[PDB]
Amino acid sequence: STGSATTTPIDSLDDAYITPVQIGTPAQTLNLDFDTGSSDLWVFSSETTASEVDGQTIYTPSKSTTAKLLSGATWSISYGDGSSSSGDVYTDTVSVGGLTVTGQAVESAKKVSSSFTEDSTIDGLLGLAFSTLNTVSPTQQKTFFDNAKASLDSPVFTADLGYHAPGTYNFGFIDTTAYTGSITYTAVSTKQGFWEWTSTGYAVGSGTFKSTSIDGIADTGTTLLYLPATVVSAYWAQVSGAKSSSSVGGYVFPCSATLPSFTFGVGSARIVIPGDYIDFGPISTGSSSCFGGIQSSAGIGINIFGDVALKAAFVVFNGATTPTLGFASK
Ligand SMILES: c1ccc(NCc2c[nH]cn2)cc1
Repeated sequence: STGSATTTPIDSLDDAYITPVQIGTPAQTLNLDFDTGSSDLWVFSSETTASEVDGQTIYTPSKSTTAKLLSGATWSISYGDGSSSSGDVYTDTVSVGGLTVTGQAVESAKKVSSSFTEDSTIDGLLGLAFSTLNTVSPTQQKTFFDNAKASLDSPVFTADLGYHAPGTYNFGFIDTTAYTGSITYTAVSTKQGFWEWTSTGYAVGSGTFKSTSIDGIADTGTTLLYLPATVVSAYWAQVSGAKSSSSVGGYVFPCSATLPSFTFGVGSARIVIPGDYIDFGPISTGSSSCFGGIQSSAGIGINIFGDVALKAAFVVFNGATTPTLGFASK
């Protein structure tokens, strides 16, 4: 089997991407944030605290003939940005882009943090990291990809995120029309539950390439690119008037700037992030200070190849017995 679904930016800055997901019988379609950095499929629901729902579409398990309470199971998750959600668990039929999994754990939110409530466009998350991170207790549950894997033509999914434009998530096949050149594969560590890999270095603009190992995760559910402070300082030093602002919480730059590109290494290959991808717009409406898309990972404890990096590539999440990542230009 295969599946193919379009993923759409939630706003003009590509803060995140939403992908329609069919849950239950008859189908209830919710727009979920596909997150290769987490392993819970959770949704706004008929159980969510009413004051914490503001425009999201909800899953109502009592309207699904295939929904079953997973008796005793609860979940609770915290994300790297301080946001959180928690609740109970149903099993139900979940389809993505024509690919169906029966008996998928659908984690129903009783509580969500203010950032989730305040984002009307995201109805929940679909985790695509390794199932070892799933938070369901006392019986840990599998991701949608882990449940689908054995049925798929090939045990892979691909992320093809757009710049200010829709893109695609494919499951079970590699669309050889969606990228240029060849796919370079690189080793993954699953020891922390993430798609963790080692970049071979970076360049700023037309600068020389610096060969240096950068351990980090491929995380579709993080907006920005978070790298070591040395690398980030080297990037922003090429932008007149850029600075790290403790008040704003990262590097800002004059909105009048033209940003340089950023290149990262994948083995002997190179992925170039155009400068425009690094512009996250005014810090507040009407400001001439703009927020940077490359930020320090200092204090986060891991480097994160978030959407800013991944949207520059066609990315293969290879879930073979020894997982690997693939990157191609596009
Ligand atoms: C700042 C924000 C995001 C992340 N991951 C975000 C996230 C939110 N929900 C799922 N992943 C890490 C640092």
